[PDB]
Amino acid sequence: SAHREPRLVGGDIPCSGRVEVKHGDTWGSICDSDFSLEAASVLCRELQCGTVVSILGGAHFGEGNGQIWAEEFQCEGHESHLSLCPVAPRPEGTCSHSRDVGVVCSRYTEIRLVNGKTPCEGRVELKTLGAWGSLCNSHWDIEDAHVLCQQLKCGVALSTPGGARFGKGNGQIWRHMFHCTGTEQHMGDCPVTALGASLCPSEQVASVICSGNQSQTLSSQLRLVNGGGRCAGRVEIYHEGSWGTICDDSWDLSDAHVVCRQLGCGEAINATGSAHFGEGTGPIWLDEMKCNGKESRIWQCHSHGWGQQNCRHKEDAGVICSEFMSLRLTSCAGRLEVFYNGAWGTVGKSSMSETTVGVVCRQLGCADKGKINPASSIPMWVDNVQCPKGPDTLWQCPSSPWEKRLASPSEETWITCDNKIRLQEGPTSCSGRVEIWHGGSWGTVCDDSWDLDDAQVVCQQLGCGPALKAFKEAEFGQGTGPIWLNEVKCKGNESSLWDCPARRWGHSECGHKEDAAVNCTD
Amino acid sequence: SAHREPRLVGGDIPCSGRVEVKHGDTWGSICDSDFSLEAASVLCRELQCGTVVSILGGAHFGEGNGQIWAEEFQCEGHESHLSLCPVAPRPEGTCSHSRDVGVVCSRYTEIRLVNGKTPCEGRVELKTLGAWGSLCNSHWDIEDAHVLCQQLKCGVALSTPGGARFGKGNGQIWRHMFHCTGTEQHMGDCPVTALGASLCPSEQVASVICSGNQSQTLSQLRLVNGGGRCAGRVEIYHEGSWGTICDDSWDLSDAHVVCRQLGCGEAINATGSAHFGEGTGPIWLDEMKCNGKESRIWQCHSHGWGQQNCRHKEDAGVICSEFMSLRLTSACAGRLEVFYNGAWGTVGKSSMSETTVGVVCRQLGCADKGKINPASSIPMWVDNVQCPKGPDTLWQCPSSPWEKRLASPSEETWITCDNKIRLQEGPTSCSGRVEIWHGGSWGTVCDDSWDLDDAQVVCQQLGCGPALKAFKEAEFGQGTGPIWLNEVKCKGNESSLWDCPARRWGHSECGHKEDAAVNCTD
Amino acid sequence: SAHREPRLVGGDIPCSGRVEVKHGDTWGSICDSDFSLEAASVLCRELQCGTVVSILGGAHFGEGNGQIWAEEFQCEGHESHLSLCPVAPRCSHSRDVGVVCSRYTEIRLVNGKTPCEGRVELKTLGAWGSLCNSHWDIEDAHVLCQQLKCGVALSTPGQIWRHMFHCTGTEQHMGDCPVTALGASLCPSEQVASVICSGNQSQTLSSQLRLVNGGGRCAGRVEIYHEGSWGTICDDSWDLSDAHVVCRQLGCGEAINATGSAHFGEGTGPIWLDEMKCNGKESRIWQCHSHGWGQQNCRHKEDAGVICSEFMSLRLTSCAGRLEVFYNGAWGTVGKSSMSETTVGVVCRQLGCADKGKINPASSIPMWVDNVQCPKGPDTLWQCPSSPWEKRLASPSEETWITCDNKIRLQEGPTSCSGRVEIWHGGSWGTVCDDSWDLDDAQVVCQQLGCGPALKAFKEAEFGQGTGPIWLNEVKCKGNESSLWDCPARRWGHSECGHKEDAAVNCTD
Ligand SMILES: *[C@@H]1O[C@H](CO)[C@@H](O)[C@H](O)[C@H]1NC(C)=O
Ligand SMILES: *[C@@H]1O[C@H](CO)[C@@H](O)[C@H](O)[C@H]1NC(C)=O
Ligand SMILES: *[C@@H]1O[C@H](CO)[C@@H](O)[C@H](O)[C@H]1NC(C)=O
Ligand SMILES: *[C@@H]1O[C@H](CO)[C@@H](O)[C@H](O)[C@H]1NC(C)=O
Ligand SMILES: *[C@@H]1O[C@H](CO)[C@@H](O)[C@H](O)[C@H]1NC(C)=O
Ligand SMILES: *[C@@H]1O[C@H](CO)[C@@H](O)[C@H](O)[C@H]1NC(C)=O
Ligand SMILES: [Ca+2]
Ligand SMILES: [Ca+2]
Ligand SMILES: [Ca+2]
Ligand SMILES: [Ca+2]
Ligand SMILES: [Ca+2]
Ligand SMILES: [Ca+2]
Ligand SMILES: [Ca+2]
Ligand SMILES: [Ca+2]
Ligand SMILES: [Ca+2]
Ligand SMILES: [Ca+2]
Ligand SMILES: [Ca+2]
Ligand SMILES: [Ca+2]
Ligand SMILES: [Ca+2]
Ligand SMILES: [Ca+2]
Ligand SMILES: [Ca+2]
Ligand SMILES: [Ca+2]
Ligand SMILES: [Ca+2]
Repeated sequence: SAHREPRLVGGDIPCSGRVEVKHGDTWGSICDSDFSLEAASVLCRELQCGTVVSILGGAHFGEGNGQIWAEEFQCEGHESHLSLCPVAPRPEGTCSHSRDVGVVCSRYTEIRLVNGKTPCEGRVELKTLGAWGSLCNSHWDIEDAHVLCQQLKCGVALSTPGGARFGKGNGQIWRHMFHCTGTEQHMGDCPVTALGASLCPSEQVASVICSGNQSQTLSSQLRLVNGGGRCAGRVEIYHEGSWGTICDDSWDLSDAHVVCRQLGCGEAINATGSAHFGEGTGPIWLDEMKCNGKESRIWQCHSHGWGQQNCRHKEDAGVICSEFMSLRLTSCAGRLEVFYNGAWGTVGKSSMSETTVGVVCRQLGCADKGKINPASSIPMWVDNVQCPKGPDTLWQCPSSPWEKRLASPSEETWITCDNKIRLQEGPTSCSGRVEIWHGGSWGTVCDDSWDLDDAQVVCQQLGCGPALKAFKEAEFGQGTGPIWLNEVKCKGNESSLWDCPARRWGHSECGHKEDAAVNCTD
Repeated sequence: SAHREPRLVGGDIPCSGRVEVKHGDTWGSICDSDFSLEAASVLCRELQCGTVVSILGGAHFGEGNGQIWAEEFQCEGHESHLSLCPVAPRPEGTCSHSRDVGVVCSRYTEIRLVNGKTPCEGRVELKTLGAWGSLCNSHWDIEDAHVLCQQLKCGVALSTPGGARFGKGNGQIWRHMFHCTGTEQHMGDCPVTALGASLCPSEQVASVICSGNQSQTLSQLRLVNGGGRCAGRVEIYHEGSWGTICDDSWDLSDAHVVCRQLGCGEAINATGSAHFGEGTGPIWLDEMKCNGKESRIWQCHSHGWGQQNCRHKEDAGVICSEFMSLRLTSACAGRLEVFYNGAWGTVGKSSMSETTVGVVCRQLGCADKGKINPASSIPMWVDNVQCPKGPDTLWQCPSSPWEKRLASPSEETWITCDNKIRLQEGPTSCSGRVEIWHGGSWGTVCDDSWDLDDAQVVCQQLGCGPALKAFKEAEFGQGTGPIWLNEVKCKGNESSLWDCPARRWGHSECGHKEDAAVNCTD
Repeated sequence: SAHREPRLVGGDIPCSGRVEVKHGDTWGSICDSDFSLEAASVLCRELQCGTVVSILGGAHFGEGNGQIWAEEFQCEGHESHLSLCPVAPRCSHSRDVGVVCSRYTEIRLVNGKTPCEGRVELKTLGAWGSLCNSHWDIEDAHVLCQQLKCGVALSTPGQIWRHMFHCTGTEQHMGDCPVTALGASLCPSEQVASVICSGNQSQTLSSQLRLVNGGGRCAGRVEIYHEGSWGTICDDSWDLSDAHVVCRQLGCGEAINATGSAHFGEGTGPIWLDEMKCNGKESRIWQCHSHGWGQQNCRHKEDAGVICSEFMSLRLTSCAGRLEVFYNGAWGTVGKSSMSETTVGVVCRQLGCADKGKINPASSIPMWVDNVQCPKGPDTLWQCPSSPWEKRLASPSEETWITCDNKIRLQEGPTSCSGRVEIWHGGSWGTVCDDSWDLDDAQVVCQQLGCGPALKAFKEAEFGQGTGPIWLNEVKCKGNESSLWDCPARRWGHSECGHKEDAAVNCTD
């Protein structure tokens, strides 16, 4: 089990850091060319860190002091430990410490229990932005308490005592709204939403009293599907052990209100129909929902009965709730716009750190970093957004509460995301190995079917001049992270490498020794 | 079997009338908005009435007294009885008795045996036009007698005695020419031709004597895809399959025998090279050297029972003298022209009732009714055409014998068929639910992708000006019959709804709750 | 055994001749239609003549006086004798059958104090000659001693035949050994091949690298053997030194290409070696500096193959065009001088398109080989003795242009592209049975013949009875096959069709 024991060091959040693997007894770094997405997934799984968010090569969390291992992990991605992974050691030189690999996993939450008589109950205390703080009890349900107790290994939660029972706590209140269903064993797996979360009374601090028996386990259904979020999508209901849809007959805002308040998504904005979020694959359970908009559950409405319908899947009902938040850039480059409460709105530029811009760019899936620009008219929704390290979406980023207020264009935020594609380890900026950003991490392109047309499309994507050479076999050096593309069958005139046909987004049989490079004109 | 026992009432012909289905023990009608073509087909099949001809909603056969059932028959179409179909009842009332559904089935013949000691023997009598007439043996073969006996549940026939053995006949003599093959169960399944049939001797009347034993049971050749009974690809049946001729050395002499076998007289054209389509099925007849005098296709110098050596693209077809075709010349408004004996000619206007014009319009497939117009150079074949109820083709209609003669311009038949498209349940004639006529019954257009281009096409096809609003989800009520069109992708400039791309003429997953509608300028 | 005792007579080379199966006491020929590929294979095996090369019909080796047998041999193929095969008793002497087996070598020992010892002599082109020891290794001596029933070899001390025998030592006969005599260099008169065999028949030999999917002997993906499984070599740092090592190890001269990226197809086996650091001087590939057995970070998409100096390929460039031979990594022409009809037939058959061809005048590329003299029996040009390889410039007058008759043909037809369909396979002109012979089959046949689309697909022997055997029946052509050989059907025998069921085609004029 300690054959290749991984660990994360150099990170300021629990499940991110420079990857160090212990070969028996010596802790040593890993070059980013020897650590694929599958190996990072195995590393995050073994450390109980959840799913891999990003592979950060080039010593993102600082260079390690010691020795660099020369083994390329050929993990299949389903392994439980890094010891079970097959590796391909190389006798020759390995790498430089300026290219150590770092991995960001998804369990960054760092929530604990403080000021309790028995070690595992008390005031819930959360750490974001480098400072501990009390969580608000407005959205601290018993399911969140159950997940927290399971994470701290004390079984289930007895109660969430409201008020300052365990103490108000010396610090500020964190407004994060954990949306745990109770079925997950870590608060980092829960969908948390801290953007614009409403202010909290000082004395309304969340707490929890766990059962304390580890052997004690939780014992026992509506969901929204294909909505591009959490509070929108096709209304899917569960009955007779099957996920079924609701026909959009007489499906109005009252029905949407009921399903949105049942899911904890606030009121509703749209009661969509005609399969707005895609046709479902399952029996239609309800046909004519006659909810008054006041009851707390959808099944307790005046429907036609389970399975009693005259509808098809082409008209499955779906909803868009008030708590449905969306993000976009309009002119990636343009004005940052957040879609909350059914209305698009700009984001305040105040306290917009580099981390927040990077989070926005990663969320939009077009860069790892970005920069704020002056304006090149809609009101401002949120302001003072402060993204910590670890969230790949803006909605987990604490900020001032939502306020529908008018904003001058000067103090809104315009950001230009960095290039999707970069050239690394080259003498100039127009030559080197092709790197592309997708899926949270920088990756490479393999040299299979890497002719000069692919070099042409890469050069015209970076803005460089015409392509000169399309190198193969990692001429400029082995790359970082996963191999996103191989067999790119470009015609040489595409607007970007993404439109070019290829075996896309991982699963390429190529290694990092076959990294594709280009030589553009200065 | 009595759970849903259908019956047809209010019809002058045997196999048509208002649809009444016994829901256990109470007789009640069915609304026309919850009776598709599959349910009508099951109804016709169960009642031993052949295939369904047309679904006539709106109390075509009369107002049904009693109760209306709100059960939407979800019949697949192949059920033996209506009791075996899925049922999707709705709690609310469906419609009034003014929208009772009616169904016309194929077996309208009403043929019987009269003036016999035993019920399985006597003079053949037939009922068309409300008159019990005595069929005569001009074309009454032994296959017709066998089918008549089998229909009457009397096993097989013995002989067809000539003269007035069972009586001359108390009334007038029908000239119908049944072309039974001896295998179909009912005389209504036989292809009958009574148009222009030759005058028949008064003392020669068809009579049949059967075996009288229900246990008795009987122990081929056909023309396919020719637009009639006496044209199309020649098909020979043996070894349980139907096969076509290779066309090689397929002369008019080889066509004379195949035409005289079916009773279609002499042969006009001996076609080939898939002239009537690509005939799927093994080819087992090649190098036909028929001399013409013989009366069987298999009696020729056949190369062998399976010496295919050919392709379905070289399939043999024939055109016979008794092949009949109909058209309107001036789309489907103009002079009535009938194609007999290889020439086109007019049709006499004398005794041309509304039923005959409706039959012509249905057969040409462009309306359910029509109207006689004044004249607005070819001879006249047939005159005094009298269509009864039940036939959808003009060739099953008794008429004066084919008399090639010159006729004045003031006595032929000019008809203008009704519009293929209509708007129902609207305040004005240019607003309401769009209904189209196809396949014998008035269906509706579903609302899937029913935009204003569709409404523009419909409004310009009706006859009035531009559209105002293309309605959705049965704004003016659920329509009658099937749903012919859905997902109509009109460009907005098509002259008629039939030019727009669509999922046309059935197999549409829509329901009558999704009936498209329009609003046109008055 | 003597129930059906076969023999080959009327052949110049040892293991070829007209088939004459003996019915106990009387020898009698066989009609060409009553003898299939499996029967010929069993015949070749029984007479210790190795595998069958071709079945020659129409009295290729003359007509044998006697009684022709009407029996039909339903040999499965693996029978050790013609007696053991099932027989189906029920022709003319002009249709007698002959077979050419693969052990045509006729190599012997002369001038020795013992019958199992002496100088090696070989007989090709009808003249006994002294094979010499330019490439006479100890494996060839072992194979010769085993063939002569002399045990194993001990040491190797008319005109001179320059044949190169590439025996591995495990071959029971010289005909089984791969032999290359095309363009072999001259050889000193005093330097000839000899062998002293042990003379102990009870004595036996005792105990790998290979190239596969190369279309020859000295090219293809490098397969190395380890731990009981044949594995590949990754092409990482697989430069020309590694190819030199694996080519000189296999006796294939120097190397022209060290191919990678699975040029000769992706192997199916564990990649054994990854980073070959051969200096080009060691005699074995495993003696190179590598990452070690099994240590590799490669896939099968990058298997390492080579193309060696002795790799030879044959092509015709316009199956008609100038004859070209690919030796030493460079394509080149073949000399027209002394181009006998046998050599043209061998060339046409090796191109896989005929059994005969006509020498034609030309309608630049330097010349490799000249004075090529193919004997009877080889089916490849590489085994035909000739003048040595020489890189020289030639005018198109002395170049070789050959127009071979393609395997598909139509015969007894009013036009060129009408008649019964006949194919060529195994040295005999067969006919296709009209089982499921539809217009798709005729389309394929007409497209292969090079004329317009088919008009009719006749049956029932429309254009007369075909000669020879029947190779094809129940051909399921889809109408778009380039050649009739790509159509999925039971091919080259195992057909009960008679000549009355010969298929025919009618194409456009
Ligand atoms: C939601 O409703 C608003 C207000 O009626 C409308 O503007 C918007 O287009 C709707 N969006 C969807 C997806 O239905
Ligand atoms: C890229 O092209 C430039 C322009 O010819 C050349 O000077 C440079 O050496 C090239 N780089 C490589 C790595 O070949
Ligand atoms: C049929 O034959 C007649 C002549 O008898 C000719 O006028 C007509 O065009 C023919 N029609 C076809 C379809 O061959
Ligand atoms: C059609 O449109 C006009 C004008 O918009 C409206 O007055 C009329 O009521 C509409 N027709 C129907 C049936 O509603
Ligand atoms: C072999 O090497 C020569 C030398 O450049 C080259 O021209 C040829 O294309 C190569 N062939 C293969 C199959 O690699
Ligand atoms: C080939 O077909 C054409 C037309 O189908 C015919 O005229 C010709 O005689 C045929 N050739 C034969 C049968 O050899
Ligand atoms: Ca919560
Ligand atoms: Ca609906
Ligand atoms: Ca509702
Ligand atoms: Ca409904
Ligand atoms: Ca590669
Ligand atoms: Ca490419
Ligand atoms: Ca009849
Ligand atoms: Ca034929
Ligand atoms: Ca023909
Ligand atoms: Ca004929
Ligand atoms: Ca719809
Ligand atoms: Ca449309
Ligand atoms: Ca040798
Ligand atoms: Ca490689
Ligand atoms: Ca090397
Ligand atoms: Ca390697
Ligand atoms: Ca075929």
